[PDB]
Amino acid sequence: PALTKSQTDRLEVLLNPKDEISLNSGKPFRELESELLSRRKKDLQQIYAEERENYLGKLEREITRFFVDRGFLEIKSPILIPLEYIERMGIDNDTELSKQIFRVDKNFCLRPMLAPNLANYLRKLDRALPDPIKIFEIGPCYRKESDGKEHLEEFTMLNFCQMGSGCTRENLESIITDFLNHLGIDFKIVGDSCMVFGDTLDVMHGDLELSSAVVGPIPLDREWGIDKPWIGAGFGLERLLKVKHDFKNIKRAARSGSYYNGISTNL
Amino acid sequence: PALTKSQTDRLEVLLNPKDEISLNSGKPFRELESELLSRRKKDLQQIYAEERENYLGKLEREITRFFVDRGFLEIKSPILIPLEYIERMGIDNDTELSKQIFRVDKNFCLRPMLAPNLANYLRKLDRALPDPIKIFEIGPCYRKESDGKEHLEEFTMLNFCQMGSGCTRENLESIITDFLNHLGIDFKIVGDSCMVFGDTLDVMHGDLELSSAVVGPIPLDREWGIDKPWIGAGFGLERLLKVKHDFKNIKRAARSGSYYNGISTNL
Ligand SMILES: Nc1ncnc2c1ncn2[C@@H]1O[C@H](COP(=O)(O)OP(=O)(O)OP(=O)(O)O)[C@@H](O)[C@H]1O
Ligand SMILES: Nc1ncnc2c1ncn2[C@@H]1O[C@H](COP(=O)(O)OP(=O)(O)OP(=O)(O)O)[C@@H](O)[C@H]1O
Ligand SMILES: N[C@@H](CCCCNC(=O)OCc1ccccc1Br)C(=O)O
Ligand SMILES: N[C@@H](CCCCNC(=O)OCc1ccccc1Br)C(=O)O
Ligand SMILES: [Mg+2]
Ligand SMILES: [Mg+2]
Ligand SMILES: [Mg+2]
Ligand SMILES: [Mg+2]
Ligand SMILES: [Mg+2]
Ligand SMILES: [Mg+2]
Repeated sequence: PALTKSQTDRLEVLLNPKDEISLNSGKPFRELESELLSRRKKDLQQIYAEERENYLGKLEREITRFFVDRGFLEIKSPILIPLEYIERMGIDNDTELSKQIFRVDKNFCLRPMLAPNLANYLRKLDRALPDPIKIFEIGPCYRKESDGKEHLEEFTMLNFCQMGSGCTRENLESIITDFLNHLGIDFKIVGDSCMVFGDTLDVMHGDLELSSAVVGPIPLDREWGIDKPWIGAGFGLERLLKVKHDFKNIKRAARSGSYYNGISTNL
Repeated sequence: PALTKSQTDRLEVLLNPKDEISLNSGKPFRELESELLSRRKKDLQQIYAEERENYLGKLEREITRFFVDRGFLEIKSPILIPLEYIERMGIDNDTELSKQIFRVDKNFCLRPMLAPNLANYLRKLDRALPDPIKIFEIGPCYRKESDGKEHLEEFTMLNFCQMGSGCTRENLESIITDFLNHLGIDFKIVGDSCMVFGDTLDVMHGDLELSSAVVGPIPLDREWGIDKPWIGAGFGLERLLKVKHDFKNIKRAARSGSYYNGISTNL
C-alpha cells in the first residue's frame, strides 16, 4: 500500500514533532490517520482542561514582562498606517519590500514593520522623558510573501529600541543575549545588510533568522527627526515559537483557524 | 483675553480628567499651556519610572486572565480575513455595516468583528472538546466610522462565547455581571436589535454601549455550520477604558501616536 500525496499531506497536518511515526512503513492510511487523530484530540483536550493560553498570546505576555521589568515602555501603536510611511522609510517604489506591502484604500497600508511608529515615539518621548529613552512594541505586521516554511503574510513582531546614552553595539548584543537566554534559545550574530537600515546584526538560530538589529545613527534618521544615537532590534514571534516547539512549518505558530498551539483544528 | 478655537483645542489636548482648571478664567493661554505641559510631563515621567504598561495591553492581559481562569480557551485568529465572510455574515451589500468595511486587495478585508472566526472555531472545536465549548478572543477590529467621541476606526474587541449546555440568557447575563464586576464598571442591560444577529442584549453604562450580546440559536447559524445552542458577547476595550478613566474622547484610549495612556505625546 503506497500513500498518495493527498494522504501524506493529511498525515503531516496531524503529525506533531514529538511523535515518532513512520508514514510509509506499510501501515494503511486509515490506521495512521486514526492514530494521529486520537493523539491530537487528546492533546487539545489536555490544553482545554489545564492551560488554555494561546502560544502567541502567552509569548507576547512573557516578552512584555521581560522588557517592562528592564525599563522599557510598552507601546501599542496603529497597525493601519499612512502609505506615506513606506516611501519615507526608504522602501523605494521599485520592488523588493515595496511589492510586499498590503495597501488599504488609497492612502493607507498595513504596517510591514514596527519601526516607523517607534521612531515617532522615540522623537516625541525625548521631549519629556529622561535619557535614555527605552521603548518596545509587540504586534501584528503584514507582508506579501512567496510563502515558504519560514514566512507568514500575517506575523507578529517584537521591536525594542533605545535612544540616547548606552546605544552601543555591545549593549545591543547584551540585551539580545539576555532576551534569548531568557527564552532558552541558542543563537549567533552574523553581519547582513538591508535596504532600509544598511548594515544589520542578524540574530541566527542555525540558518533561521530570528532578528535583524541595527546600531544607529543612520542617514534615515533625519527624515524621522531622530538626532541622537539609538539601537534597536526586530524579532518574529512565530519564528521564536517555531524554534521553541520544533515545528517544521511556521504556519503551526501563526494566527490561524487551522492550528491551535500547533495542533490541527481539522479533527 | 479670549482664547481662540485653536488655543482651546490645544489646552483640551493637554487637559486630563483629574485636573480642575478653568480654561476661560482670564488667565492667558501661555500660562495655562505651560501649567498643563508641566503636569503632563510629570505624569509621563511617573509612568516611565514606575508602571510602564500600556493601558490597552494591560487591560487585554487582565481580561485574558479572567476568561482563561473561568474555563475559556484563548484564541488569536486572523485580522486580515476573506471578504467572503462579510456577505456570509448577513451584512447585506447595501450599506450600514457594509460601507464600513476596510477592503484589502480584491478578496480580503480587515475584520470588523471577531464573530466569524470564533464561529469557525466553535464548529471545529466541537469535534474534539467536551461540552460546553468556551472560547474568547481579544484583538484589533476595523470599521469606517463618522468618528465621534465613542468610535474609533481601529479598535480592540473582546468576544467571548459558549456553545452547548449552559447557553441561556441567565448564564450570559451572569458572565457579563461577573466580568464587569471584576472591572468595577456599573451597567444595565437594555434590549436592542442589529442586522447581523437580530435581538441583542446591549450592556449600557449610561448612554454608552459597552457590548452587544446574543442568545442563539439564530438563522445565521446554518451558514456557519453551528447546530447547537450558543451565547456570546462583544465588548470594546477602548470604551471600557473610557469609562474607567473618565476620558471625554475615546481617542485617549486608542492605539495612537498622539496619546500614551491618555497623556498627550505632543509635549
Ligand atoms: N513574512 C514574515 N513572517 C514571519 N516572520 C517575519 C517575516 N518577515 C520578517 N519576520 C521576522 O521579523 C524580523 C525582522 O524583520 P526583517 O525585515 O529583518 O525580516 P527579513 O530580513 O525580511 O527576514 P527574511 O530575510 O527571513 O525575509 C525577522 O528577523 C523575522 O524574525
Ligand atoms: N468603531 C468602534 N469603536 C470603538 N468600539 C466599537 C466600535 N464599534 C463597536 N465597538 C465596540 O464593540 C462592541 C460590539 O460591536 P457592535 O457591532 O455591537 O457595535 P455597534 O452596535 O455598531 O456599536 P455602536 O452602536 O456604538 O456603533 C460595541 O458594543 C462597542 O463596545
Ligand atoms: N529588525 C528591525 C530593526 C528596526 C530598528 C528600528 N527601530 C527604531 O527604534 O527606529 C529608529 C529609526 C530612527 C530614524 C529613522 C528611522 C528609524 Br526606523 C526591522 O528592520 O524591522
Ligand atoms: N457583540 C458581538 C456579538 C457576537 C456574538 C457571536 N459570537 C459567536 O460565538 O458566533 C456565533 C455564530 C454562530 C453562527 C453563525 C454566526 C455566528 Br457570528 C458582535 O455583534 O460583534
Ligand atoms: Mg523578508
Ligand atoms: Mg533577512
Ligand atoms: Mg532581517
Ligand atoms: Mg456601529
Ligand atoms: Mg449599537
Ligand atoms: Mg451593538
